Amino acid sequence: RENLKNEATKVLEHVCEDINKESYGFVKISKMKENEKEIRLFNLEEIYHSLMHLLQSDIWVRGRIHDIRSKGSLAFIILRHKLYSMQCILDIKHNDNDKNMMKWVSNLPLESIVDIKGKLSKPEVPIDSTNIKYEAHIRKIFCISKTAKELPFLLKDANMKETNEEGSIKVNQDNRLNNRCVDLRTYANYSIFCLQSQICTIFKNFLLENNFIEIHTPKLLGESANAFQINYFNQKGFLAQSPQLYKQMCINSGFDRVFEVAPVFRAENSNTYRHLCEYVSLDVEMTYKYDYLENVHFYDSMFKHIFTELSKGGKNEMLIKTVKGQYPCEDFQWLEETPIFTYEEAIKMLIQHGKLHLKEEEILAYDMSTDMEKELGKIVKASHHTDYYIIINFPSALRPFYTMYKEDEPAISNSYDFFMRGEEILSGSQRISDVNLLLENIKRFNLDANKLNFYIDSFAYSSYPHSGCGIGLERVLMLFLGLNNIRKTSLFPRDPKRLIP
Amino acid sequence: NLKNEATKVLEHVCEDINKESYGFVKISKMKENEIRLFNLEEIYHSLMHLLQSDIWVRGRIHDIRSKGSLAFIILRHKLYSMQCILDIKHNDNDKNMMKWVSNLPLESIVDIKGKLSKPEVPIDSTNIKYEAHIRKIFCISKTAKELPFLLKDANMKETNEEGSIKVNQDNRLNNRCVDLRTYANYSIFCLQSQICTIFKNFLLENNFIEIHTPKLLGESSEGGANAFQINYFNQKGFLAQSPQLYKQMCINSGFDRVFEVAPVFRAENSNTYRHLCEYVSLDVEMTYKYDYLENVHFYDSMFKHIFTELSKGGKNEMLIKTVKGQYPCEDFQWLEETPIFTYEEAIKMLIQHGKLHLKEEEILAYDMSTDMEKELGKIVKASHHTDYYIIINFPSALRPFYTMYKEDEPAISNSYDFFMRGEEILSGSQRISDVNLLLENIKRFNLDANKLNFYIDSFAYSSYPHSGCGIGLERVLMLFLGLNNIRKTSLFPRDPKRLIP
Repeated sequence: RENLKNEATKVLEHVCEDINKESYGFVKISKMKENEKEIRLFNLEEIYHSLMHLLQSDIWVRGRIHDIRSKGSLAFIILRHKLYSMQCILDIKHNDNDKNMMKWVSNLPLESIVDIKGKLSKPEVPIDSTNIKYEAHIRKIFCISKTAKELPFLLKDANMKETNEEGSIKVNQDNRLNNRCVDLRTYANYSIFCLQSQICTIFKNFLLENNFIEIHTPKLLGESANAFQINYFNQKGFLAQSPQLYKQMCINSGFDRVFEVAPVFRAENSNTYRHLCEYVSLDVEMTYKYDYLENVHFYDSMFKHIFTELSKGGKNEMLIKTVKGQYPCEDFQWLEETPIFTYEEAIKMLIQHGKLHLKEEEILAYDMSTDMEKELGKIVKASHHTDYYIIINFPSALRPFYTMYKEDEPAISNSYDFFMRGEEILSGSQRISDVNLLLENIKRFNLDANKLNFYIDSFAYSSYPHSGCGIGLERVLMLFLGLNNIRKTSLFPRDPKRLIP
Repeated sequence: NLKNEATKVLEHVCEDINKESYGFVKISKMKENEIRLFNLEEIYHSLMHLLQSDIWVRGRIHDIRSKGSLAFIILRHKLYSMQCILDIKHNDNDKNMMKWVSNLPLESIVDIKGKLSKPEVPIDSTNIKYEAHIRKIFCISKTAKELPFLLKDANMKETNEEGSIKVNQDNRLNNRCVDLRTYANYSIFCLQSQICTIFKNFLLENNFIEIHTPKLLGESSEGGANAFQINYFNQKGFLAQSPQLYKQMCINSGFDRVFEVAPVFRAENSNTYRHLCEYVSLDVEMTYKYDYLENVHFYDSMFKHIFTELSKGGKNEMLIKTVKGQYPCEDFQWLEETPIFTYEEAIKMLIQHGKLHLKEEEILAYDMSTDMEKELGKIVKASHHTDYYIIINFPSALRPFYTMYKEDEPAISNSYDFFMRGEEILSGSQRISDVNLLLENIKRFNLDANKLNFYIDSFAYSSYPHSGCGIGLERVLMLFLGLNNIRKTSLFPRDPKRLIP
């Protein structure tokens, strides 16, 4: 006798043809018509916000099967949607003792998408793991999308705060990035990329509220070292590392205040915890009336506003908490007055704390390393109790050709970097807005003016005094959350060894 | 020879503003014993307080007119202009001042101290109907070079009269930084920013998150023949033509509702009025409950909202009116309820009007050309009195491989194009959300599944029912305003013959 096993297989694979006559099965979306009319379908986010009309009668809810635990005549399903999860209970004493229904439910693979008809109620002791403290008691359950393939790893493992406690399964970065579409379902990763969207929104709205316009400038360039080359119709072209030339040309056109949110591309063969070959740059360029520090304080206000808005309200607080659950770090700290140090002051601080050793002969040409900048971050965290500060007045020889120098001390420039947790997030400067000084500085840097003619020519019919800055988006998010690797805040990271997915 | 003393007046450099009233001045020297500097936009908005005393205003010299003891400067900022008057009688009869002011090149940036008064008959050109009587005027940035063309010529509406004023597209784009100072071009790009803002805020208010996905690909997202190639550290890469694959992977990851505003790159060798090799795509992808038409109506409401917000009073109507002054065109029109045609109906309309000759069994095989789209637009404008409409139910064989076909009538698909002034602006569809059907369709289109495996694998652990769409930003703006060429709505256009600026 083997027809018993084939009948069981029929049960596991059961396709429901009428959801009015049946209580379980795989269903086509077209067949989901209850009493020839539309179903009022809820998602778990609506349920969470309403509860933490849904309690009067049976409701319909869709979600992904996060977990199923079979326990004889009971089965417990965790449904998941975004950051929200809810326990649903199948108890076949309440389902006409249909053993086939239980068998079919127990066989459902994790991550399958189901529509459940059931009644909500609040248990005595609610499940700690679900942030919805109600449970659905299942009357019907239909699967509209069945998981077709064994998962590359378990979400229970991918969600775990990483530990050495015996029996811990780590999912390593390579496996996660290789199966990114599964990795992104962890609660922390979903929350990270909502926070990324939030930073974009806050940035744009702050600038728009201050009378900026958004611009979009080309990434295919006729001229750029550390740039990807392309064949552009038998011309040789390059990918933009920055929209720097075009945003200045817009200021020279009278646009006054511009920003861009757009990809940039870097071809350095660098494999580190923080370098990406492709990332999103937030770029600002704007005029000033008489002092470029007018703009510096503006950019400072911008970041303080970003910090304030990320740390405020229910939604952002929950997103940050959810990240922290898997990746704990102390909350980001900033002051009402942002500390500003000159480069010379920062050097002298590092020498005073015994982190740096230079002759006075060498202090002019010294180019601060990235580790040294982290040491400054530690010093300033200890003395000023902040994770955010500003360095100004870098030596001119260490900054790009378009940086305006001080006319009293030409060796010193009107430049600035902002730091979060000891790492640079923003770089910018007052720009040379005199076409003749600009030509002089381009020759001073041994650059080819013929490859910059269009840019140079935008200064030849007057130029407003202006300044600007460029910001790494993924890096700001990484440093705000204290995450250990830039690949955690870029959706599909690009690095010299990763072109896929 | 007393001409040297006269040239010393023309090239005069002021050295103390307090004790003087004119001259070129470096920005540091601008210390009036601080200065309250106004721009013409602030003045326009306050007047249409500043009138109790003298004020300072900065601007570009758009026009300069001199005779006898009177001098007229039209000062410009963005789309605002104001007439300033130099009368020697109120300036101790200085003639050196008159000579120096009258020698200033057009486009020079000046700081003026003056008194604002409302004249009896204000100038027709200036939209600020107040005049500034010049108590002092200094020049902080002097035009260094003759302009490639006159802004008076570039601003004028084009007549086809022989010998008429006409600034060529070629010249404009080669000198984009001057071209962008015309009132209409400034207004065009403020309006492009407005579209981005309205689009993002509509989606955000509807619970979307913004995503950023890579433009460097290991494999061509679309057909490889129209993709730019690049060397990515010994690998063969391509520039993205669309973020299609990645936004679907995000939906497959549970993001539920996503949009991206980002560049795309396409390598077709076409030189037309509407094709660009690089442009900005507005991309949307989202789930639905039971019927993909839920999403279509949502996309429709999004566009109606954009039109509503563009067409309202205030800032936008001024921007649009300034564009229409040089490039006239009937207001964009749309109905309270958007007309929806099936593809078969649209074709039969074209047949009924004699534009097409097709037997019944040939209609689904016919691929509507861009010219035929415009003819259909004229028919629909005459019959439905609108510039905006929707076509659904395109034939499956004429749509991309990820388009879900109608199961009952497979030659037909659940797909849609939106149209503005008869031209396609939005394209999208219900997506195949079953990994096995997806593989079947990939084989049906003779595509290489190994080149899509990451994308394909994102469907193997369940897939929500979802749809999406792609929208060209520059093209929406062009069709809204009725402009004749896509190069008018891209800041630094890229086409097969233009890589510079």
